[PDB]
Amino acid sequence: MKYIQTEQQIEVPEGVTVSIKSRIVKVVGPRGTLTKNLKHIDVTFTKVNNQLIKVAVHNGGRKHVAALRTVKSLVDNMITGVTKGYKYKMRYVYAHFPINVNIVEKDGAKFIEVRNFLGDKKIRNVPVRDGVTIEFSTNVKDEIVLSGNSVEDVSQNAADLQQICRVRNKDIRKFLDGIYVSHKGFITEDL
RNA sequence: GGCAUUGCCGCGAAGCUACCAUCCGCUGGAUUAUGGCUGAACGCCUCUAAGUCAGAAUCCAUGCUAGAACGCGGUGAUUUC
Ligand SMILES: [Mg+2]
Ligand SMILES: [Mg+2]
Ligand SMILES: [Mg+2]
Ligand SMILES: [Mg+2]
Ligand SMILES: [Mg+2]
Ligand SMILES: [Mg+2]
Repeated sequence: MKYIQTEQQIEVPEGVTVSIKSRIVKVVGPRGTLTKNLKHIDVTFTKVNNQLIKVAVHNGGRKHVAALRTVKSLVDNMITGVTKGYKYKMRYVYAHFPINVNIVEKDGAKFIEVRNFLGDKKIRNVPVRDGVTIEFSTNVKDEIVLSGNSVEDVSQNAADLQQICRVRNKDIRKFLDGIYVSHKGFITEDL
């Protein structure tokens, strides 16, 4: 249909500064600085009042306007990650063999090490992406917590941990063992 | 010692040679299917549309062979008459 103009609003809270040169977005907040290259989308950013950015697509087709809202969501996630942070809680699930998850170092590289998954003698190692913090939750049995500014990095680190523990050659409806994301929220409570 | 078209027999070094002998046969990246992340379209959802993770005896490299006889480089010496 080639809609004349489509636009989305990105709300900027008080303690956040958004610097957008051509299509490289830098978001600065209390928790840190995030950066995203969006030169692949052909959108136009415009600051309105220092609390509102508008992102627009002119003469855009269906896919172009579909990507506009994706741009808005990505910038919103950047802002949410520098203000509230992102935290993913994963639970270990096993029928018989306890899963042994720890943090080890290889040349100072901070791997999540998984042993005894379904009795395996193989040691699985999932690197920790920079910016992601791993904390093992006390008062909850078999819970690993991944926290960070970038939802992309924390969710991909959690997904790597989940994927490393896929069951092979078994009915997965029965052999349900693995490390599964049980919660995805923010670092700051009740916000 | 000759001849017997290598006269025949045993052993027989060298050379050649046998899964009949011994040794040796490399590790990186990009991918497929697929499973995912974020994420709209479609206020939800969604691996997909933008972006993106992993991933096959695959592919391209590393490695190995040849070296273009009209591809190239470096370097030595270049004729007293
Ligand atoms: Mg079976
Ligand atoms: Mg005679
Ligand atoms: Mg004779
Ligand atoms: Mg999701
Ligand atoms: Mg795509
Ligand atoms: Mg030649």
